[PDB]
Amino acid sequence: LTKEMKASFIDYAMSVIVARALPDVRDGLKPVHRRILYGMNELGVTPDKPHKKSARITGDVMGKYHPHGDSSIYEAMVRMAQWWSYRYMLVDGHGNFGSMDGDSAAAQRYTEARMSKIALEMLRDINKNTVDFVDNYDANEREPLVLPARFPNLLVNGATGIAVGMATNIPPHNLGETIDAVKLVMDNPEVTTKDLMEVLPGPDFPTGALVMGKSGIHKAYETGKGSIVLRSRTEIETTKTGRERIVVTEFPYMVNKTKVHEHIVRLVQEKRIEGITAVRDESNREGVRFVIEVKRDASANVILNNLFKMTQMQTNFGFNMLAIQNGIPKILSLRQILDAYIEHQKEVVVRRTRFDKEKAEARAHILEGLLIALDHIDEVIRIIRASETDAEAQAELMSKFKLSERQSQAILDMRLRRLTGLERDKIQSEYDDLLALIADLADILAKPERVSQIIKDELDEVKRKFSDKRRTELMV
Amino acid sequence: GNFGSMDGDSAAAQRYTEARMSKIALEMLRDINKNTVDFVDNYDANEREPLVLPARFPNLLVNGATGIAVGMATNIPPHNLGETIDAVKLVMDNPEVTTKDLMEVLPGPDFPTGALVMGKSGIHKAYETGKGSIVLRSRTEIETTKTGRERIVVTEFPYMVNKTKVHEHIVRLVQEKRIEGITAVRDESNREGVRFVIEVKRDASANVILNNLFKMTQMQTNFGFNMLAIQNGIPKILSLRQILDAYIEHQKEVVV
Amino acid sequence: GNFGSMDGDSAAAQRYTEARMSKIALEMLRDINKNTVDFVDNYDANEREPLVLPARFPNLLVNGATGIAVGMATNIPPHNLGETIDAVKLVMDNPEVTTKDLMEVLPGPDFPTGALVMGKSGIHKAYE
DNA sequence: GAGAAGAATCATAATGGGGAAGGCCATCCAGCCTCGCGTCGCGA
DNA sequence: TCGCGACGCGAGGCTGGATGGCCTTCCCCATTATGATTCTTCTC
Repeated sequence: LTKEMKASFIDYAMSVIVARALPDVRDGLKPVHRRILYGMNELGVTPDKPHKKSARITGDVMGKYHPHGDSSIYEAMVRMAQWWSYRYMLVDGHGNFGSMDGDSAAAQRYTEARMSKIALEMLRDINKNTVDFVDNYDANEREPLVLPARFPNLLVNGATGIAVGMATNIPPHNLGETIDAVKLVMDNPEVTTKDLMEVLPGPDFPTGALVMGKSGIHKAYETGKGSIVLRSRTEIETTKTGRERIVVTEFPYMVNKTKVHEHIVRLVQEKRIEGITAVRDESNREGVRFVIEVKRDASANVILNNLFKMTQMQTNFGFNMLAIQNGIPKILSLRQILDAYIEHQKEVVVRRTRFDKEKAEARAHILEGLLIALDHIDEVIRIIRASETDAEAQAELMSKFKLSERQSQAILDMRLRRLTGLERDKIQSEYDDLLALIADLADILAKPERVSQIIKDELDEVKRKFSDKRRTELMV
Repeated sequence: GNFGSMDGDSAAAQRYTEARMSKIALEMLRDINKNTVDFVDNYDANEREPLVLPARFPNLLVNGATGIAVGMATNIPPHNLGETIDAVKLVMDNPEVTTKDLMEVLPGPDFPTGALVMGKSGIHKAYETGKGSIVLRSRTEIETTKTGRERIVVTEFPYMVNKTKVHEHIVRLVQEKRIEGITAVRDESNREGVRFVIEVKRDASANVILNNLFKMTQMQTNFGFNMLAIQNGIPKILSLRQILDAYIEHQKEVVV
Repeated sequence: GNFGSMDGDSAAAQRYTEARMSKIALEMLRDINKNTVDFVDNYDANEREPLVLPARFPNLLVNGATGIAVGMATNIPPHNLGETIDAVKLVMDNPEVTTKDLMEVLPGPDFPTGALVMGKSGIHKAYE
């Protein structure tokens, strides 16, 4: 009764939290977005072909699952097109998406998008039985609960959760810095937090800010709790008539210019400094030109500290930094993200190795049958002439030599083009090649460090392909 | 008009009662000139009514009977007609044949839906003495999808079965929590051909579930016989020979 | 379309779902320009949804409610509207009236079929 | 004268049959995915 | 040279939604019988 009500409470709370709160540690990818990328990979249409303008994709998404609104699925599409909010990059698109401005793109299917470049190598190896699957409620198609990865996007894109019990802030980071962190933890299981300070000088943004504190960053990467400073960029230049002109490019994150400017107008117009009727905040299609000019007989820095007291040019940005794994939430630190991603990639690589051994040893068994057929042929021909049935021919071949049923029938699959001797040598050559590759994979399976070397290989692949610098200029 | 197909809705539109007959009464009876049957008189005892229905045909042997709750119970289970004609004509040209050699001519007792029959000991008992229940199963198959999921697909059922009452009993078995694996209980497009599908998740041993169907559910049929005859008022009981014997001597008197 | 009148046949023709509304929402709510109610945002937290339904009208007091099996049970039995308007306006112009003198204004709890009501002790208990 | 009761005549209502309007069901059309087959590639 | 296997492309088939045709139910109209009221009839 009340225990069953508690069971309903527990199970339904798990349903809501695993539905729309923080995703798994293993991916950092929410299942809405997971199914977006899975169905867009299963569109099959390459990003090389010009990216499409349709709600047919989202119609197949809603055929895959019924939410409490596919407008929310389109919101997920658009929020993954928010490069100014969520970093590089998940949408190859063309249509209206705006900026961090207060933009409303009601043109839903009229936007264009398809697969993105990072998604291509990000979600390979589906054909290698790497990830498990579950059936939908529609009992017709399957879906994976997690994904294979080529980086911890956990660190690449942060989290802005909701307070089902409590929300979660997770800051973004840099590509190559994360690669160096992976290499560091790979080479040493004995790293420190100063090591993390080295390979990660600090969390960054697609826009940029200033984070002056140090021990808040320290408690952030250790305890998982703490708040930081997000500060706008400040440039003090000289007006030709003597005004301390303020140029602003960076901002605190999730801070529109519009309502901040309106409250600045209000604070001017509530019996305060009114001679600052100089707000040249435009031309922001080349960058950000947020320029004011402080009036005469007034210093810029006092108005700067007053707008920092307005909590919009300098903001205490907190961090909750929680996660979901094994059905439980967790307070975060590193060597957890790190070791989790490491052992996940270990799973992926080793299971890929097992599947490749499956294909290779199956084809090796085939070429065994091929070479044993191509040893002695004409006696088999003449005994086939003493038969009239492929079942009789199968029994004859079982009397002749040791084969499989598949092997016997594949040897039956031989026209007269198969009756040469050069192709015997070719099958023998690829047979020895395949045996060498099988022995290579077996020796790799008897090698722990070789897995890490393959991880280094894929890291160097994506590092030659792409890199990124710290656009977020942070002084401490 | 309006009847209801086979699912518990006997449509009784007495206003819409518009019909004809079939062409088999032309084989049944033609006694216009035929001095056959006595008559009984009704309205101040004037107008005829025949005693019996003579024929040239043991069709209504093969039809089946429903006379149960009056005193004791009896019925007539049905066969089909062709091998009936065969075995009858063999008795005609050969008046000294045996039973089981005509069981070589006679298949099992038939049903219009098309029933799976197993066992012949009850056949041995009931062709002789007309008593006993036999086991009957529905044409039921396991079918694989494009995904590898399995499906229990039935085609028909044995005699006196509702789709819908058994469907409610399936929904019971769901909420009774005494059977597992079952996911979809669906039924569509049934008027081009009867198609009811149960669909079950993987890792469930679906053939064991079919065994559980034909153990506990009403899909299994224990169909019993009772052919306790009446020959000129007094109650009797007949073998399959004696029925056709009385038929023979009736045809004798008919044609004479 | 197809509904079933009052005898246990809830006709659910989802294909035939063709309708309009009534003219009473024009009395219910007109908050276009009317700064009344906070909003909550849904699809990646964007689009509005109002918290409550303001009105000028206690009509839905007089409608009746069905909220039972969630925690504990409750309902709202219905009245009619005219003497409701009467007793309300009497409380409006007279903020210090008594209960039973408005029971003089208020008849029994009403029903759409038309019910024979006997007794008033339960009326005395349930209006309180 | 006067008063009451009975038979006959007129009007009203109900039953059945036929006509018309709208609703539900099946069929077809197009789009997308899967299978098979052909061209290419590898080895002696 | 020669043979087999694998990937990509085209064609076919199936599903859902919309549209049209025909069937059934209710209402109305006329005919016939019953009830009531009026005129005539009876007795001191």
